[PDB]
Amino acid sequence: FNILLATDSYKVTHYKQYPPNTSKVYSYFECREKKYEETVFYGLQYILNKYLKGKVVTKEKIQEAKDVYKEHFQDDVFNEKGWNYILEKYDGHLPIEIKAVPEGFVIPRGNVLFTVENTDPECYWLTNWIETILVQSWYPITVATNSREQKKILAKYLLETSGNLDGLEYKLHDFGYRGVSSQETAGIGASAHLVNFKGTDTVAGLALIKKYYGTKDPVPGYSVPAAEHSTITAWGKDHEKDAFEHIVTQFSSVPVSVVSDSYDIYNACEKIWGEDLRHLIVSRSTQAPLIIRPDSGNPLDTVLKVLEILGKKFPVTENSKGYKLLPPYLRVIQGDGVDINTLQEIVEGMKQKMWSIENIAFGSGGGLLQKLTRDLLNCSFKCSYVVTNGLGINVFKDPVADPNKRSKKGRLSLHRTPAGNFVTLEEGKGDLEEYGQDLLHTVFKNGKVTKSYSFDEIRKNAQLNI
Amino acid sequence: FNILLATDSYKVTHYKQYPPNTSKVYSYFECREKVKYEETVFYGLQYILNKYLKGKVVTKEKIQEAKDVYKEHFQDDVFNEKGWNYILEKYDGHLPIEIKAVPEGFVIPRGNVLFTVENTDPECYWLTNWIETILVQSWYPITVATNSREQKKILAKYLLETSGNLDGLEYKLHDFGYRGVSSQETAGIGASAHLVNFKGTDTVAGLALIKKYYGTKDPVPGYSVPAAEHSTITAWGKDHEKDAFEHIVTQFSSVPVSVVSDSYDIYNACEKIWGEDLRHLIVSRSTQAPLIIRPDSGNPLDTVLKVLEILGKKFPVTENSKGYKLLPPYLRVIQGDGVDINTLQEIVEGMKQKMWSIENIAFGSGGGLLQKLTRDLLNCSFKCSYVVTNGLGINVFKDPVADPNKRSKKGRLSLHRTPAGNFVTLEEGKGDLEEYGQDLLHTVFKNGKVTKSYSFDEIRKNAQLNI
Ligand SMILES: C[C@@H]1CC(=O)N(C2CCCC2)N=C1c1ccc(NC(=O)N2Cc3ccncc3C2)cc1
Ligand SMILES: C[C@@H]1CC(=O)N(C2CCCC2)N=C1c1ccc(NC(=O)N2Cc3ccncc3C2)cc1
Repeated sequence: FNILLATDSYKVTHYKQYPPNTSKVYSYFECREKKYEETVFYGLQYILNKYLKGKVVTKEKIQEAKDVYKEHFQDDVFNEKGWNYILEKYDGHLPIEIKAVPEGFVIPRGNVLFTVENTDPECYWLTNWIETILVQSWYPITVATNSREQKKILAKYLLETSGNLDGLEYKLHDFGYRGVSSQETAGIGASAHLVNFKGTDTVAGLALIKKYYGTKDPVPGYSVPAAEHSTITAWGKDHEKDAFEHIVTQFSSVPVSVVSDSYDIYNACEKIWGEDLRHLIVSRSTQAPLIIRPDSGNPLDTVLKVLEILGKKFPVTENSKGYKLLPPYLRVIQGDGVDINTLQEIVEGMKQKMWSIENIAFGSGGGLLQKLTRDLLNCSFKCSYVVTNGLGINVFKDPVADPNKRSKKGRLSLHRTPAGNFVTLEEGKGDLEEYGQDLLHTVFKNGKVTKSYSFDEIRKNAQLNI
Repeated sequence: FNILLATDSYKVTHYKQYPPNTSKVYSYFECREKVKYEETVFYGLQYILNKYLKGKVVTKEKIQEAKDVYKEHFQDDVFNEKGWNYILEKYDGHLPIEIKAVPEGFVIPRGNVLFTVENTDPECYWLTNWIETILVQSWYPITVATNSREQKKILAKYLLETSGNLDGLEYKLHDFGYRGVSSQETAGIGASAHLVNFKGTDTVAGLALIKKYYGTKDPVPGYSVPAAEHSTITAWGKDHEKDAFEHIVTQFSSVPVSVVSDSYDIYNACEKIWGEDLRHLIVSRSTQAPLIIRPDSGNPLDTVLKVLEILGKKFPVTENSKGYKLLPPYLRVIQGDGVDINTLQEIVEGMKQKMWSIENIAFGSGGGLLQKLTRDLLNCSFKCSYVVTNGLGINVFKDPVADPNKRSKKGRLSLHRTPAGNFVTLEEGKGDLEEYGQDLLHTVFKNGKVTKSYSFDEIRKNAQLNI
C-alpha cells in the first residue's frame, strides 16, 4: 500500500490551487442532515492503524508515485518536494492531528464527527490529500447505523409479542460475505454489523475486530451448522428427505439451519419435517432446535404460510402476551430478500397474525452489507477553516440550488446541550466555554494513534435505550 | 490472508452434509435470467485466482489458526482439520481444483455458464463449494464492467446522433468513486472494471491492480487532468471566487482544467465570472487545454441545460453538420453529481431535445459507478449442477415452487456459439455430442496454477461495442 497513490487523482494537483501563504487547512466530517436521525460512529480506528499511522512515506513510495502520475497526467504535477519534506523532517510520519467522537457513539445527523488539520505549515496540502481514505469511514458508519435501525425494529416487535428482549442480539444474522464488493469490505462490513449483533457467517469480520479493536471474549461473533442448496440437492431430487435426516442426525446436539425450498418449501414443512421426519424433530433439545430456512417467494407470504403449516403439525403454545409460539425445538429463519423495509413488513405481518417474533430470525446479505451508499447518510468531508498570511478565515460552500449541501463555518467542537443532547459549535465559539468541554478527542497526531476503543466499549456506546 | 477463514461459516460444516461416497462436486456461475441488462462483461476472475487461490494457500499454521477460531465461533469442533491436512501433505497446500471460464472481456447474454469449478481429487469433494464465497465476489467487477459498458452504449448512441462520430467516447464517463466505495480493495477492483470500457479515472487504486494482475502495452490504463474541489475554491474566501478561478486556470494554462463552479452560485459563476470577468483567459485557451466547467448541485438535467444556455449566450456557439449547437473547443462541461445510468440517459436525451451536441458534455460518476450496485442486479449466482456418488454421475439442481427464476441448470455444462452467432449453454453433458463448435470455457486454474491469462489490452478488445 502507498498512501501517495491512495487519493483522488485531482488532489495530486491541489497544492498549486490553495491561496499562496496558506499555513493551515482544517476540515471536518459529518453525516449531513436533510428516517436515519442518528448515526453510529464506527470504523475510523481501523483506517488510522491500517493506513495512516507510522512511517507511511519512503524514497521508493515517492518515486513510484512520481512515475505513475507523470504517465497518468501526461505531465509532472506531482508534489515531490512536499512529500520529500515529510520523509526528511518526520521520518515519513504524517504531520496531521485528527479529533473524533468516541467509536460506538450515537450522534444525531448534522454534527461534527471528526476534524483533520496539518500540524506543520508546509503540509497545508496534506489535510485534504487524506479526504478520500478517511471518507471511506462512510461504509462502517452506514452498516453500523442500518444494522442498529433493524435492531430497534426487532426490539419493538419482540418486546410487544414476548414481553422481553431474550435472543435480540441473534435476531439478524450476516449472510453478506459473497454479496459484498471485496474481501476487505467483507471484514469492515461484518465488523460494523457485530457492533449491534453477535450472529455472523462473514468470518472476515472476526480477525479485523481482534487485530484493530479487541474483545474480552475469544470471538465477537458466532454461528451454527447450516445446509445450502448444494448439500440438499446433491442427494438427488427424489431424496430430499434423506438429505434432511442425514443433516439433522449429524448435528443432533447443536442448532442446525436447513434450507427447505429446494423443490417445494410447503411440502417440505408439512410432509417431510411435519410427518416423515417429525420424530427426529420433537426429540431435539431446546439448546439444539431445527431452524427451517425458506429462501424464495414473497418473504412475508412465505413466512406466514410456513408458520401456519408448522403450527398445525407441531404443538403450538400461547405465550403470556397472547402470541403463538412453536415448541422450543423448532424455529424459522427468513434469509432471502431481507432488508430494513422487508424486515419491518415481516414482523408487522407476523404480529397481525398473532405469531411471536420469538419464532423467527433473519439472515441478510446484500441488504445488510452491500445495498448502501455514501448518499444514504450524506457522509461528507469539507474544509471549514484556513490560515493565509497568518490570519484565520471561516470557509464554507453554500450552493444556491441545494441548501442541504451548505457546509459548516470555521473551527468546530461537539458539546452537550443543557437538555443532554448534542450541538456542533461553529466559528471557534467552543472557546467561549458556554457549553463546557469539546466531546471530540485527539485520536491521531504526528503519525501516532493517541486514543483507542475496544470493541466492548464500542458495543456499550451503541446499545439501544429500551 | 487465510483461505480457511475466507468462506461463509456454514460451509465449514458442509463436508458432513453431502451424500456419503461423493467423489465429485461440480458447480457453475451464471448471471441468471429474469430496465433489462441483457448481456454481461465477464471480468475479474483472474484477479481472484492470482491474489487468493494460486500456489501454497494451506500451511500448518493456517490450519491451527482456523481450528482455534472455529472452536470458539461454533462453540463446537466441526472444522475439517483432516481434509485440509490432506491438501497440505498431498499437494503442498495447492488446491486440487479445476476452473474453466469464458475469456475475460467476453460479452455473454444472461442465463449462460461463465465459469465452472470442480475438485480434481475425490477426497476434496467438499472444496468446490468452500470457494463459492470468494469466487462469487466476481459479481462486483462483472456488474461494474457491465453497467459501465451499458452507459458507454447510451453515450455512443447520443454522440453518434448529435455529432456524426464517436470521437472522445472513451473519455465521456470519468470515475469519481474512490471516496464513495466500501474499501481500498473495492476501489482498485471497481476502478479496473470501469477502465475495461473507458480511459478516464480519478480512482488511482485501479492502475496498480491492472499493472500487477492484467498488464497493458501503454504505461498506464487510465488518465486524468488537474481539477479543483470546493476546498481549493472556498479557501480563498467567499468574496474571492474570481481570484480562485483566475489563479487555477493560470496555473494549468496548457492542460485541460476542470473547475467546480457551484460553491456559491453556479449560474452567477458561468454568466458573470467565466462569461464576463475571466472571459479573456478562457477564449485564449488551446483546443488541447479547454476550461471544463463543473456544476455539482441541483437537478442534474435542469442544471446542465441552464449552464449550457448561459454559456451559449456568453461564448460563440457553432451549429455542427447534424444541426446541434457546439460550444467553442476551449470550453466544455462535466456533470459529476448525481450521475448514474438512469440520470445519464435523462441528461443526454434532455440535451438532444434542446439541440445541444453530446460533444459539449462529459460525466463524472462516483457512487453510481462503483457502489450503487448489488449481486441481485444481474442475479450473479453459483450452484452445484453435477455430483458423482458411488461412482455414478447425477444431474442436480434447485427448482423452488414459488420462484421459477431461481431454477438452476442440470449436469455438466459447456458454452457454444449458435449457427446464428449467439451463445448457448448445453446441459446434462450434451456438449460431449459435438453438435456445436468447441466449448468456449477454457481451463484458467488447475491444481494451484493459473493456466491461462489475458492482458488488459485483450479484455478491452473483447469488451468493445459492435459498431
Ligand atoms: C438465528 C439462529 C438463532 C440463534 O440464536 N443463533 C445463535 C446461536 C449462537 C450462534 C448464533 N443462530 C441462529 C442461526 C440460524 C441460521 C444460520 N445460518 C443460515 O441459515 N445460513 C448461513 C448462511 C450464510 C450465507 N448464505 C446463507 C446462509 C444460510 C445461522 C445461525
Ligand atoms: C471530461 C474531460 C474531457 C477529457 O477528455 N478528459 C480526458 C483528457 C485526457 C485525460 C482525461 N478529461 C476530462 C475530465 C474532466 C474533469 C476531471 N476531473 C474532475 O472534474 N474531478 C475529479 C474529481 C474526482 C472526484 N470528485 C470530483 C472530481 C472533480 C477529469 C477529467
